[PDB]
Amino acid sequence: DNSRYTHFLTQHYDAKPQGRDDRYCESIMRRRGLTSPCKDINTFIHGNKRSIKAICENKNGNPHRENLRISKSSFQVTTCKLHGGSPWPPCQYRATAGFRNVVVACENGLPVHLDQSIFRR
Repeated sequence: DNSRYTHFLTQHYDAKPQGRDDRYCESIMRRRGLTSPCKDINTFIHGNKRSIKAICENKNGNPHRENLRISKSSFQVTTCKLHGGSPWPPCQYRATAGFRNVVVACENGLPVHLDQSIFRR
């Protein structure tokens, strides 16, 4: 059952996004099913998917805290933060682009969870 990996990608992976502005966030959050209810904060990782999967190996990862893994490489990311307000659509978002390593949990060699705490900022 690779469903949690596929769900991780749905919630947290967008390969080649273009503009990573507020309108990007508002559109991707709708497209990926994160607006009913409005998710408060959600980060998308960009770039090549193999680099994300590799976090689960020694190839691109270190143990982190209790049961997480932190990547050795840095990734382009976009954090979408809800502006206001209501927990139901329409959901307004503010985008913050970044470039840093990421914290995941792995299961069966695949990333199945993103730790959002490092993107609360």
